[PDB]
Amino acid sequence: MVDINLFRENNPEIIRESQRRRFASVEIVDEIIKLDKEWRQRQFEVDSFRKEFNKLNKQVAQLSEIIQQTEKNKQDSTAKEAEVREAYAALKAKLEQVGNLVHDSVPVDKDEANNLVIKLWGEKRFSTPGLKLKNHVDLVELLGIADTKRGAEIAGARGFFLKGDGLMLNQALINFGLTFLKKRGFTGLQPPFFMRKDVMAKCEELYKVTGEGDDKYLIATAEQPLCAYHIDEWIHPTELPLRYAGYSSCFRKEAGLGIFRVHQFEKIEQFCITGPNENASWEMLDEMMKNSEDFYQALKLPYQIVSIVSGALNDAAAKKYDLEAWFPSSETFRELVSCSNCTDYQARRLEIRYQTKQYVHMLNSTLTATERTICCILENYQREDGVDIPEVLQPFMGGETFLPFK
Amino acid sequence: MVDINLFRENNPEIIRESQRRRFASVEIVDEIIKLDKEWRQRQFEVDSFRKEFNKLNKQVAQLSEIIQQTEKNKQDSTAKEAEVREAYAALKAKLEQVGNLVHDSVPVDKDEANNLVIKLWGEKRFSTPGLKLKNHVDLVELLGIADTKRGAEIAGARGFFLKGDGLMLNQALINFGLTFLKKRGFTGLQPPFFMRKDVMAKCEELYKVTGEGDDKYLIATAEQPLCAYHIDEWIHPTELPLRYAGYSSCFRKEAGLGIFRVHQFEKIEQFCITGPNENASWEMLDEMMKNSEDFYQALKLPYQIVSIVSGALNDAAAKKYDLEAWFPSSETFRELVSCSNCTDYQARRLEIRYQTKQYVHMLNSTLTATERTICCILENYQREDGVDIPEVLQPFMGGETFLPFK
Repeated sequence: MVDINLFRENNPEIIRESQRRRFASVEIVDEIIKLDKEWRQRQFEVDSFRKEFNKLNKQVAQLSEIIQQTEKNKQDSTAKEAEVREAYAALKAKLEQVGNLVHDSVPVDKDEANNLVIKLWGEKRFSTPGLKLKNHVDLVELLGIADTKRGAEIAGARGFFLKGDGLMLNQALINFGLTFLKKRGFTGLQPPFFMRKDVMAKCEELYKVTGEGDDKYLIATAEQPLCAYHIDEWIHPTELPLRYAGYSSCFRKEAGLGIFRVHQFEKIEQFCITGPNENASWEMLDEMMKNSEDFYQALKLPYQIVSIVSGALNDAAAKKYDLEAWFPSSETFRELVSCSNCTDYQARRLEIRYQTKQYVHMLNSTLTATERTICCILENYQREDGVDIPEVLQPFMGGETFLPFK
Repeated sequence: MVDINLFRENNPEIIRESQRRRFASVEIVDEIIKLDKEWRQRQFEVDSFRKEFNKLNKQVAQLSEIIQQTEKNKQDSTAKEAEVREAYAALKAKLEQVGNLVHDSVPVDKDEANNLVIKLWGEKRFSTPGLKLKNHVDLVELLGIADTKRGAEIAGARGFFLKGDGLMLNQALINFGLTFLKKRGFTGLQPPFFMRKDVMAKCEELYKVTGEGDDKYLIATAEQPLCAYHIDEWIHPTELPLRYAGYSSCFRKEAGLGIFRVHQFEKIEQFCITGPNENASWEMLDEMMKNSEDFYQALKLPYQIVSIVSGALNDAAAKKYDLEAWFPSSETFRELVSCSNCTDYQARRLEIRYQTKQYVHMLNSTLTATERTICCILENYQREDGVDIPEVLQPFMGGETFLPFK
């Protein structure tokens, strides 16, 4: 949630302007201003009873009916705390729905057709006139590195096995990503692949897991457990910035026969926590964006950075970039990376603390969804008779250079 | 299931002797002999109606009431097929419960106290008189390579993160195991980490996953999906033997604060399919057992091979060995590997085929449950000030030799 102080004392015109930019409710800001003021007034009058009480208890100099005022007082107050219960619950219901303050540099439009292209990199391959550069779907079958039929019979729709060199490629990319980030100051973390309902609730298009205790949800992304990692804690300025390289399998109900659009996949994730103060998070977002650029440059996959339009931003994100990579057979760019500064949105929900009441800023950024990355590698590196192996990944398959059809 | 022909024509004394050895029902063999004979007699009399029918249809030389015999006949027969339905269903209910034929060499006892130690390897460390060699539980905390507290708050009981060098160690072992088996003739396969209810049913102390379609179960082991991989198929003699190196995350409800006894862990699995004929599966079990011995020898972890007592064998397994490794702080051996020849038990259930009605033999054998292996490594390689890295694994962390407390 955003800071409720942003609605007190154009203090709230900044929340409104942000709501306009999201193409979302602007009247809710007024709903929140009433509900904050009533929550505030009920808290004040509970303070007033604790003040009338002590100023009644220290009225005993009389040396009868004041003790009756004290009887009533303590019954009048004990009711108003459950009105503070009811006011705050109403406030949080609405406050929750407000998106994070959209940063000034974000292109203000409603549809991702108008995402601002900010950077191109790499020379692209195009299908010559005779016959198509093959698509990742045909490449996978030709190379024999997934079993999509069998995985579908075993796991239902969109299920697959990795087989032979698909599994070495997948591990190749994971290990290259993990050492890549380790070099650049990151500490690895593999989370549990499921979370307690009540913890996922603060970080139902996730799979549900029953049960040893609590019903649990399968994580859609390592972002979710690393988010919760550090819940309720303080973090000392001296600890920050924190850089974690998240690694997990991921599970998505919405996978809208190949290996790009699937229910289960592996992901390496950058996740960083900074202090809130001197554009540290904004500096960190550029650092995370450079780390991702370098990795696809290292893989020699062409791409474009787009900045995401304000009406397409999720609630947590003040600002977001995608790196969409070139896919030769369709001659289209496709998302391989998203990179968001969520500032204190999640940190205020999770009580991740930093005279002044401060919170940490949190960011996240895909390095690689490995199955997708592989689809992109396959298309880009294909030949008449098979697919070359990206040179950075050759050591991590010590040291094959080529996977052959058929 | 076992071959039903084993109960027809001491043909069934071999099933009985096997039932005795399992310390399991010997009267069920007689239950199955009645139920097989009645299933057989109902199938025969449906053949008899199809034989009385055609010998009635080819009685038309008359040139009235024979066509009435044909009316009745075809109503008498169509009832007896649903008696073949009811006889076979009764037969399968009981047949299912019979364990696989226990091989003659299996030690016939009821309790694993009496598992036959068949081989020792490696020189063992023992705690000297002053103070304990530390246990994997303390080592993990001291080295900072798991977060068991936090994982527990996020994922419930026994949840953990891998952190820093725990994650490199885990990936180190996975990649060493995968290249290890690749060298020895194996093709990798990473399965989906969940299976359709109805497919798991032929391969409820598994977690349940709801839902995109079918309710699914999380796999306890890569053995389960690789089992189903090849369901209903034929396999040509020329394809065999097949050697798959299974890799998956594993999920167990029964995890009876450290990383040994957990709900989620990674496993590398050998899984082999042979033809049934010339002691190929038995030769394969020794090959799989050598592959596992060499891997712990390569890791220089001391161990013992036990052969598992007949009353402790699971239903599928005709014979089973464990490699239990030395754990220095408790001065006890603990299971890191199980290695079973299941012959045609699962193959007959799954219709995995090979004049004569034959089935393939299937085997499986842990190479490494990586979290356990790590616990064993930590205890064995510990020093005053940290833990050494097994030399085989040093390249796969290119090339640190030591992880320090604290």
